[PDB]
Amino acid sequence: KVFGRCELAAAMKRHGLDNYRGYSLGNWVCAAKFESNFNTQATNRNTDGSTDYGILQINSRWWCNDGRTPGSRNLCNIPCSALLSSDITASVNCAKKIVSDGNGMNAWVAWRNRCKGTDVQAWIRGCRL
Ligand code: NA
Repeated sequence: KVFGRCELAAAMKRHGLDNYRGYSLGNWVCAAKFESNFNTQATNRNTDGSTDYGILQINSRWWCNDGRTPGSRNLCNIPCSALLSSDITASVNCAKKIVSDGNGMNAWVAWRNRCKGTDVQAWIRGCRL
Protein backbone atom coordinates (compact mmCIF):
# COMPACT_ATOMS: atom_id res chain seq x y z
CA LYS A 1 0.00 0.00 0.00
CA VAL A 2 1.21 3.50 -0.83
CA PHE A 3 0.02 5.81 1.96
CA GLY A 4 -0.86 9.42 1.54
CA ARG A 5 1.16 11.74 3.77
CA CYS A 6 -1.66 12.70 6.15
CA GLU A 7 -3.10 9.17 6.07
CA LEU A 8 0.28 7.82 7.30
CA ALA A 9 0.58 10.62 9.87
CA ALA A 10 -2.84 9.68 11.33
CA ALA A 11 -1.95 5.94 11.49
CA MET A 12 1.46 6.60 13.08
CA LYS A 13 -0.24 8.90 15.63
CA ARG A 14 -2.91 6.30 16.39
CA HIS A 15 -0.22 3.65 17.00
CA GLY A 16 1.67 5.89 19.49
CA LEU A 17 4.70 7.22 17.48
CA ASP A 18 4.03 10.99 18.05
CA ASN A 19 6.69 11.98 20.61
CA TYR A 20 7.80 8.36 21.04
CA ARG A 21 11.33 8.59 22.64
CA GLY A 22 10.82 12.34 22.17
CA TYR A 23 10.56 12.22 18.34
CA SER A 24 7.69 14.33 17.02
CA LEU A 25 5.28 12.86 14.43
CA GLY A 26 6.90 14.91 11.67
CA ASN A 27 10.21 13.08 12.21
CA TRP A 28 8.47 9.71 11.66
CA VAL A 29 6.60 10.92 8.57
CA CYS A 30 9.82 12.40 7.13
CA ALA A 31 11.68 9.15 7.85
CA ALA A 32 8.99 7.10 6.07
CA LYS A 33 9.01 9.51 3.12
CA PHE A 34 12.75 9.13 2.52
CA GLU A 35 13.08 5.47 3.57
CA SER A 36 10.16 4.06 1.53
CA ASN A 37 8.30 6.88 -0.30
CA PHE A 38 5.34 5.88 1.97
CA ASN A 39 5.21 2.42 0.29
CA THR A 40 4.64 -0.48 2.69
CA GLN A 41 5.92 -2.93 -0.02
CA ALA A 42 9.36 -1.26 -0.38
CA THR A 43 12.35 -3.68 -0.11
CA ASN A 44 16.03 -2.95 -0.56
CA ARG A 45 18.96 -5.36 -0.45
CA ASN A 46 22.00 -4.21 1.57
CA THR A 47 25.69 -4.96 0.80
CA ASP A 48 25.99 -7.27 3.88
CA GLY A 49 23.23 -9.52 2.32
CA SER A 50 20.47 -8.28 4.70
CA THR A 51 17.34 -6.57 3.31
CA ASP A 52 15.34 -3.56 4.52
CA TYR A 53 11.58 -3.98 4.56
CA GLY A 54 8.51 -1.78 4.59
CA ILE A 55 7.53 1.80 5.25
CA LEU A 56 10.44 2.29 7.72
CA GLN A 57 12.98 -0.02 5.95
CA ILE A 58 13.54 -2.34 8.93
CA ASN A 59 16.65 -4.54 8.56
CA SER A 60 16.71 -8.38 8.54
CA ARG A 61 20.24 -8.47 10.15
CA TRP A 62 18.70 -7.57 13.55
CA TRP A 63 14.96 -7.11 13.58
CA CYS A 64 13.02 -9.62 11.43
CA ASN A 65 13.44 -13.06 9.85
CA ASP A 66 13.64 -13.34 6.03
CA GLY A 67 15.42 -16.76 6.01
CA ARG A 68 18.32 -15.52 3.83
CA THR A 69 20.36 -13.33 6.20
CA PRO A 70 22.90 -15.82 7.70
CA GLY A 71 23.85 -15.29 11.37
CA SER A 72 21.10 -12.62 11.73
CA ARG A 73 18.74 -11.97 14.66
CA ASN A 74 14.94 -11.51 14.75
CA LEU A 75 14.53 -9.20 17.74
CA CYS A 76 10.98 -8.07 16.71
CA ASN A 77 10.11 -11.81 16.43
CA ILE A 78 8.34 -11.45 13.06
CA PRO A 79 8.82 -12.55 9.48
CA CYS A 80 10.10 -9.59 7.45
CA SER A 81 7.06 -10.06 5.13
CA ALA A 82 4.84 -8.83 8.06
CA LEU A 83 6.55 -5.45 7.58
CA LEU A 84 5.14 -5.17 4.00
CA SER A 85 1.44 -5.31 5.08
CA SER A 86 -1.06 -2.48 4.47
CA ASP A 87 -1.53 -2.69 8.29
CA ILE A 88 1.53 -0.84 9.78
CA THR A 89 1.06 -2.33 13.32
CA ALA A 90 4.10 -4.69 13.00
CA SER A 91 6.31 -1.94 11.48
CA VAL A 92 5.38 0.48 14.30
CA ASN A 93 5.88 -2.06 17.10
CA CYS A 94 9.29 -2.99 15.68
CA ALA A 95 10.25 0.70 15.06
CA LYS A 96 9.54 1.38 18.76
CA LYS A 97 12.13 -1.27 19.69
CA ILE A 98 14.67 0.05 17.14
CA VAL A 99 14.40 3.71 18.29
CA SER A 100 14.81 2.50 21.92
CA ASP A 101 18.03 0.54 21.11
CA GLY A 102 20.47 3.39 21.99
CA ASN A 103 21.02 5.56 18.85
CA GLY A 104 17.51 6.91 18.59
CA MET A 105 16.34 7.74 15.05
CA ASN A 106 19.96 7.64 13.76
CA ALA A 107 19.12 3.93 13.13
CA TRP A 108 17.32 5.28 9.98
CA VAL A 109 20.04 6.54 7.71
CA ALA A 110 17.59 8.50 5.51
CA TRP A 111 16.28 10.20 8.68
CA ARG A 112 19.79 11.15 9.76
CA ASN A 113 20.79 12.42 6.28
CA ARG A 114 17.53 14.05 5.12
CA CYS A 115 15.32 14.81 8.18
CA LYS A 116 17.49 15.40 11.26
CA GLY A 117 17.83 19.10 11.99
CA THR A 118 15.29 20.15 9.30
CA ASP A 119 11.77 21.63 9.67
CA VAL A 120 10.11 18.21 10.16
CA GLN A 121 6.79 19.83 11.27
CA ALA A 122 6.28 20.59 7.56
CA TRP A 123 5.55 16.84 7.02
CA ILE A 124 2.32 17.05 9.08
CA ARG A 125 1.22 20.51 7.61
CA GLY A 126 -2.42 20.51 6.57
CA CYS A 127 -3.24 17.22 8.29
CA ARG A 128 -6.26 16.93 10.57
CA LEU A 129 -4.62 15.05 13.44
NA1 NA B 1 17.03 -11.80 10.68
